[PDB]
Order: sequence, then structure tokens, then C-alpha cells
Amino acid sequence: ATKAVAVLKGDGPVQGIINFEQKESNGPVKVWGSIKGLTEGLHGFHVHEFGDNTAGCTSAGPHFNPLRSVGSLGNVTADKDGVADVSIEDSVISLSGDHSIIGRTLVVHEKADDLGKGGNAGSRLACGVIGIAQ
Amino acid sequence: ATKAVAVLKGDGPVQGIINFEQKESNGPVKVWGSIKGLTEGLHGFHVHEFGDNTAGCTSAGPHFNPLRSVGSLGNVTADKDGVADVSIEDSVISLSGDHSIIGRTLVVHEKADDLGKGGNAGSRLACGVIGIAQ
Ligand SMILES: [Cu+2]
Ligand SMILES: [Cu+2]
Repeated sequence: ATKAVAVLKGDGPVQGIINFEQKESNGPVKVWGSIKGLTEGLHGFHVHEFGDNTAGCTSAGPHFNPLRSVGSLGNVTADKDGVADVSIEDSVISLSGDHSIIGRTLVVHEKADDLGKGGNAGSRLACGVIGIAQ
Repeated sequence: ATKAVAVLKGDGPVQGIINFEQKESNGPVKVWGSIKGLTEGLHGFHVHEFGDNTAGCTSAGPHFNPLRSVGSLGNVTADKDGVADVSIEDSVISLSGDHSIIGRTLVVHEKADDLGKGGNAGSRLACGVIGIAQ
């Protein structure tokens, strides 16, 4: 596909809408949107393997790792008002092929992803299946 | 993918969980599950174009159809207690390729689909994005 969207919903104040767009088949995917209701600071932002909402965020499974994982988008950053303004360009994920995240689940975490440099990401606050958008 | 699921939800009492499984990459897709809260009788059952939940079932767009539409899955049948136990096999939709319904929306309608043989489907009661399942 060319465009997609994930509506992030959970049991709490955290919610948001994240859009995805990829023009070239093997080109980067632009990810942008906003999430609010967050504790100030960094929050793990990943694509988890299953777009299964039968138990909400709980049935999403582990990170998408077709074989950091392909689903690891890093962190989003919430300001003191609890809002994270998202704008990313990623060339590992795709909206088509073996790396397609279409039909999988976008998750924002309670904690930061230390990305392997914690010098020594918690629960899934809000999640959404990634669907093909207009 | 080889398996998928959609959780149907809407404004009213109609709820359901529908599973999909496709053994061979180009083979038929088996659809099964249950839906409750429906009026006895036939109810249009289709895959709509977009897996966009930003505006309920309204943002799902039209019937999925790459060239009955590809997206039409016929009707489901609610029994006298409003339960539609679903069991369908379809060789036109797929879980990969140009006819993939992954990332799109499954919708159960208020009225029957006449399938072009009405002798001369209404509102969207519930819907859910179709996601990859384990
Ligand atoms: Cu995660
Ligand atoms: Cu329809």
C-alpha cells in the first residue's frame, strides 16, 4: 500500500492517531501524528507482530521481527503537557512486502526503550491495528 | 499472511470475532467465527477498502475492489436469537497479493446483500480492521 493509519487507544488517557506514507516500493516510510496523555519524556514506539485486538493491546504479540527488530521504531518524546508530536522517516519498515507493517499493531509504551544503551519498555498503554488509508 | 482476525464493534449491540486462514498463498480463504446482537435473518458481509477507524465504520470507505466486488463475502445468517455462526470459504479474496484484505475493514450490515438478484445492504452495524493473527 501507499498510506496507512493507526488509531492508538487503550484503557487510559493515552490516545493518538499516527499516519504512515511510503511512495517508493523500496523507499522510506514517513510516520507522523500526535499522541497525548503521556508522562513527560521518552516512550517505546514499536510495531508488534499481530493486528489482533481480541484482548486489546494484550493480543498484539512480540515485536515484528521478520528476521533492533524491524518493528522497533525507537522512542517518541512527550513534553510536559503530555503530548508527543511524531515525525519520523524510517527505511527498515515498509507498507508492502516482507517488511510490511500493514495489518500489524502500533504500540506506544509506558516506559522508554533504552535502545540497548541503558548503561546497565513496560506496558502497552495504547495500540492500534495498522490499516490501509485513503 | 496465513491467518487473520477482525473484531467487529459498533454503535449498537452487534459484536463479533471473525477469523481468516489461507493455507496456500493463492488458495481459498476460510472465514469463521460468530457475531451476536443482530436481527434474525440475512446480513450483508463485506470487506471495505480502508482500515481507517478514525470515523467509526464511516471512514472504511467503499467495498474493496481491485480490477460482485472482491470485497463482497455474501451474507451471514443470524438465527432466532440474533447469533450468526459464520462459516465461509472464498477464493477471490486473499490474505496476500493484490486481493489481500489485510489492513482493510470487515463490515456487517443492517440489511441483506441481494447479490444482484433482488428481483428489480444498508447501514454499517459493526466493523473492524482485519489484522495478521497467530
Ligand atoms: Cu513494543
Ligand atoms: Cu458493505
